[PDB]
Amino acid sequence: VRLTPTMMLYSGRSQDGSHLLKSGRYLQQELPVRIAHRIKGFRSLPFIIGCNPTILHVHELYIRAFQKLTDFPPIKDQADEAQYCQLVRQLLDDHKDVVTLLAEGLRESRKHIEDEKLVRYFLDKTLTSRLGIRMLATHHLALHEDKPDFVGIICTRLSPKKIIEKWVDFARRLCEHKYGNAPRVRINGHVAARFPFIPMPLDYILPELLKNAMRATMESHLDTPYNVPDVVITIANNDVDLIIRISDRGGGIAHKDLDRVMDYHFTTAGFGFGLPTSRAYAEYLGGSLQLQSLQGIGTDVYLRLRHIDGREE
Ligand SMILES: Nc1ncnc2c1ncn2[C@@H]1O[C@H](COP(=O)(O)OP(=O)(O)OP(O)(O)=S)[C@@H](O)[C@H]1O
Ligand SMILES: [Cl-]
Ligand SMILES: [Cl-]
Ligand SMILES: [Cl-]
Ligand SMILES: [Cl-]
Ligand SMILES: [Cl-]
Ligand SMILES: [K+]
Ligand SMILES: [Mg+2]
Repeated sequence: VRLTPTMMLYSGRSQDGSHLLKSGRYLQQELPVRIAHRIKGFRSLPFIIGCNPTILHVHELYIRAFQKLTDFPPIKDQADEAQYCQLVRQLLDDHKDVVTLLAEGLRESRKHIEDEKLVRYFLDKTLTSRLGIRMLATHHLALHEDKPDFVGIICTRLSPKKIIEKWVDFARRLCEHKYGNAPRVRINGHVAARFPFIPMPLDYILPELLKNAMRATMESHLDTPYNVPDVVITIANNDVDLIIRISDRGGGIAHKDLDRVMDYHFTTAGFGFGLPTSRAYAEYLGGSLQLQSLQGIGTDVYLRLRHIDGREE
């Protein structure tokens, strides 16, 4: 039963299906509290901003969620838990565009309020807590299915190389679609490591970073699109954390942009959420995301995620 931070993912002791109820009760008496926290966040948001239409729309969904959830009777038996899963599925789907919506509604309205680092704390705080929720929720639902090397959304023997490769193809295509080509990606270091880990966070961060790296390479090699420098990913696996370094030769982050690439909405393009979102996720989970810019050569991005709750290897 691994946690992070005030949340916990249960290791299912199957049989009677008892865990299903233990987990469901937990989930059922967690989501609401947390949703409530988000409602306070909307309530304290600057008036000008909170007044924007889509910000209101999201604000409304959140209240609705709190209500539907609150109106759900306490889980007593399987049939309850089961219908709960139906509700959780629904909310999740209802809130699938929340991030886009926020990005949109907030883009204009933030250039109005007094405190600038204020919008950031809100986004940091809202997006992370959402990740936490969807994890907790997807995990519970997951405890119903039975995939191999998985207990909920917790993979028991995750391969960094494999998951890195999944998103490489994903991004390579996206890139190839836009430029007619994409950089090859070489992976080195602990390429055979396998350990318990939760792919979700990686499923959001890796593609964002690969996208950045690949776009950078192409926009900096407009004369030889058919031949661009490789992206090199290095996996470092130790007892404390998993470190994934993504090095490109795409010209780096200009000195003039360094202090901005981490701000929500900043972008030299694709609304500028990739980096600030990924950093929040990493830190939320107990890791970090750091940049090393070599202006004129390329960038090195270091993703660091902590291990389960043991010294994985
Ligand atoms: N590897 C990189 N090399 C060069 N510049 C980069 C790199 N990664 C990010 N940047 C710059 O930092 C800015 C912020 O990037 P992100 O926050 O990832 O947003 P974005 O890529 O503009 O848009 P999204 O992620 O698709 S919304 C980018 O617009 C680039 O100017
Ligand atoms: Cl929360
Ligand atoms: Cl309201
Ligand atoms: Cl009730
Ligand atoms: Cl792209
Ligand atoms: Cl090695
Ligand atoms: K940005
Ligand atoms: Mg990006």
